[PDB]
Amino acid sequence: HWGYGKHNGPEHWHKDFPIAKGERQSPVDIDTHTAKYDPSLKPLSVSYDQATSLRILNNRHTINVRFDDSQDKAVLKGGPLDGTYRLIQFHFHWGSHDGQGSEHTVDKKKYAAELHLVHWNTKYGDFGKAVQQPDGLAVLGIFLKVGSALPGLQKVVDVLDSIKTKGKSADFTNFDPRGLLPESLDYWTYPGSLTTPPLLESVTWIVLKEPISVSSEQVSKFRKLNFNGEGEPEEPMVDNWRPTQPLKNRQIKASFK
Ligand SMILES: [Zn+2]
Repeated sequence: HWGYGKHNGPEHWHKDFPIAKGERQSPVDIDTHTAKYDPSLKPLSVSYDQATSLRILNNRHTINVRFDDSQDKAVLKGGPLDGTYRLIQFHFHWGSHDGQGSEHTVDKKKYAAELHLVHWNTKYGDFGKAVQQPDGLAVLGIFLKVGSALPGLQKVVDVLDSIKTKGKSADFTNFDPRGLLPESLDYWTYPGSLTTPPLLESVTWIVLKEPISVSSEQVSKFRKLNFNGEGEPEEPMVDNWRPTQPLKNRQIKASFK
């Protein structure tokens, strides 16, 4: 099974998922000098006040917080998007040390971690239909930068010990994801893919320019998660990021002048 090891990591994925070498792959390097302000982008609308978190899960690849997506309780709209995208889940990618971890880079700089809030196009009816379509998904990407602790994250770090090994999950109600947004919604956007298998080219990426701040101590708790299941050889869940892929014939737009 795919993973982030020497034998099953990003360099291997193409053998089971040949779209790994496709024309709209993610993540990418964002070159801030050449991404152009686009005036046709509408205002971005992140509306998460009625979000209903359900459960948190270690799936052997990351930790993910799943939400009730039965109605428009948490949606992303505007910016490059047409129509309404419902929030389904958020997860993270992070490194074995604070100098790497993010999937997107900005002028080749890596952050300590990246948060991905995953939304699907309500016109396709559910996540599983949506993920098969070019305009099916929208992922809001937010960098984590080492500094002051973020209170908004502390409820996640606090439960990590209960989901240390793969397959483990826990109740995770009343978590408000607005606590994971920076002040600014300035963003870059480009058409891309899922950054994990099956690497489907169904994602409009919206990557916020402003990182949220997390402490060294908070990121370290992520590093005590495990890829392995209970009682197998330990394998710390670190460096669960895919390297940047070639932009090819795509445009990164900026939302801001
Ligand atoms: Zn898997």
